[PDB]
Amino acid sequence: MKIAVLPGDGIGPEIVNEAVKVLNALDEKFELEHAPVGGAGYEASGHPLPDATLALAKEADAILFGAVGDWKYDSLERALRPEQAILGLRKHLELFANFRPAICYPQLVDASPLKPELVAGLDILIVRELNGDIYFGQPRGVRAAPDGPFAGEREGFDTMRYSEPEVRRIAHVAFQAAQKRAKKLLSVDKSNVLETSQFWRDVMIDVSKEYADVELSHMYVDNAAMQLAKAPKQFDVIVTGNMFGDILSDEASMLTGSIGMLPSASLDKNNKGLYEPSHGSAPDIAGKGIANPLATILSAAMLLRYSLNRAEQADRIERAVKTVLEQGYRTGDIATPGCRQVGTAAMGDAVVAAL
Amino acid sequence: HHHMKIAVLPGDGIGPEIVNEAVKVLNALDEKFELEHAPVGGAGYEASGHPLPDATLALAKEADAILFGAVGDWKYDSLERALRPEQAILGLRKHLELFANFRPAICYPQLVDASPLKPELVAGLDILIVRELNGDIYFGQPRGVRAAPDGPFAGEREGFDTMRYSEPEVRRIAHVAFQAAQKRAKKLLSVDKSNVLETSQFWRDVMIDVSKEYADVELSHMYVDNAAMQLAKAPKQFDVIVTGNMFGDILSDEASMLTGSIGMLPSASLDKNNKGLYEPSHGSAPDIAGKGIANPLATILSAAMLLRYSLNRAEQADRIERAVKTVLEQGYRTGDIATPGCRQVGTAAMGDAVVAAL
Ligand SMILES: [Mg+2]
Ligand SMILES: [Mg+2]
Repeated sequence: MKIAVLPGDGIGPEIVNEAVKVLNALDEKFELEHAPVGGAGYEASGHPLPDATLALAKEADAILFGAVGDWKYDSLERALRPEQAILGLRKHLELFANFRPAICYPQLVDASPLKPELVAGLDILIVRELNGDIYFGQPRGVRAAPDGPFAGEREGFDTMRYSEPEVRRIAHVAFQAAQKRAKKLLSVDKSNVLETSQFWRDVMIDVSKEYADVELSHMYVDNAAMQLAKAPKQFDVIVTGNMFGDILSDEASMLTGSIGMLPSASLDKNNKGLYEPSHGSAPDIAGKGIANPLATILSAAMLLRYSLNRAEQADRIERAVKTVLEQGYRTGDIATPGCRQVGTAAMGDAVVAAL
Repeated sequence: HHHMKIAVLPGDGIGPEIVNEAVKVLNALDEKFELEHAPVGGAGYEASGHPLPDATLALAKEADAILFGAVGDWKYDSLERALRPEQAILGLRKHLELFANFRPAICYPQLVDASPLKPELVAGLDILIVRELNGDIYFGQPRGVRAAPDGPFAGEREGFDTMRYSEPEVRRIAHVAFQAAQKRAKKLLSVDKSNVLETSQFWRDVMIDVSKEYADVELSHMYVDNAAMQLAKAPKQFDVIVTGNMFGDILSDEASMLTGSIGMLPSASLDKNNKGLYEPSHGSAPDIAGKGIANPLATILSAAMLLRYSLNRAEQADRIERAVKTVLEQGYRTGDIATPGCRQVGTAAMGDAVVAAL
């Protein structure tokens, strides 16, 4: 079982080093191999996704990814910027199914901007389509406007599009997730205005015929933004497109109060996945030894459960995280009154000790 | 001896009920205004066979600003689509070139428990979202369903829409938002997805070009995902936010929910000269139409926006806004915002309380 470890930039190495520490403390023998990605990829060989790094990711059974991006690299030309690595891995490896848990941990309820009764016990799952939508749709660019009242003027444009098989495959994923949970699926679109969205909804309804045991509901993205804020525990699984899922997953993450706890998984048709913290880069603390590693460690638990058929090992990691939280360990971002405040490495050590 | 002229378009159902109270508050002020009424919506249909009678449009064009109630009712829902009351909203925006949708997010401390947020995050909120209303993916061509013309799924059934914004479209919404920021705390946040969308990078570049005419306003940028997070975390961090049609729809709705009383919220649609149509954000309520219980506060607050943003009359706007704050302090509530121990009143008695607090 081969894992490609792609730590990235800034806090990425710091946090991934702790996930690797946790993986190495398990009974099982993994083949871990590291490769540069993001700014580190540019520094090593002039591209955020070096050919050799992509090749390693393709060969592996799963990918454990840190975070990319730093101030140092913001000046590079757009195509060589660190963030292009994430997009390239998703595209080249056909990782179309993104899973974003939003969980509020009992020790950390007060961190939420919501009144505590709205978030205590929150555990919902957003499924985000990751390979299509307006984020990739052609054509796109800047042009002279070809028509309308502003014909001839400079105009920026992108094309939103979704084909039948693209909606079908992410629908099935989302229904399968709902079957294993509370058997409730909400599909989010903007079908009262967008043709792409009505098409999405039609396909979702067609797929729903195959899952008579799952209650399908639909909601417009504007109303979903409202309803996540009002009462996020009304939902269980939510499925939506690339763009709307980017916005809603991030909203849901913030409503938990602690984005440093939340992992992300991006999977292909065979459940090979890239597993990463959901939170992204943190240039203000990068390299200072204080970033929360728990999202990244929990992403390694997801990796074991969903790609490497090691659910018992995933269970052990998740139990160890619960235990360290109950023992009072907190990194700076989740510090609570009277806690044992620790940096990244000492947090990792606490998790290992609780395995 | 020159008076400003306000076109008053009450509409249907609750529309006349709430607008009567905004007119009452305007008339209680010291300065005289020329308030001229005209029918719109179903009332326009009853008078002239169209939801936007020619004479109503002419009055709106002639006037310095427009105060609009709400249109729509069950009795008009059987009309053919083009004559339905709600068409008037679209007609006015199109004909008057009202492209900037002003959507305040305000939270009164007396009503803070209706917010899902911890009260310290939201009590006394007063931020402004300026949403481009006329363009974006919501209207862009081409769009529809087709066989995919290219790509890895070529030949498959595919739905599609086109996001597009031209230079004049972004430039005009930038000017309006920058000018709003000057009438507030001189901070403007532009929201886009410029890391991914070509439309958004273009938007950002035009916003920056415009910003060079407003050196006194601090411009910053934020991605729409991040803004969705930050509105939930700490909405008080903002002053004015400007964004496109679609992102503004989502973010303004999110913000409206975070205030907890979507029913108190005023709205406006402005042109390039800051002439605006001012209306409560809520629209029709056929269930309570004519029953004298609708909350007029959003409409009264819309009349305050009218004075501030269209008529260069910020001190009068402040006086109205202070009066609303006062009646809430005094314990007045309409049925929609009733709190334990309150003085519960209908529309007219709420209007009377605001007049008394001026
Ligand atoms: Mg995001
Ligand atoms: Mg909306």
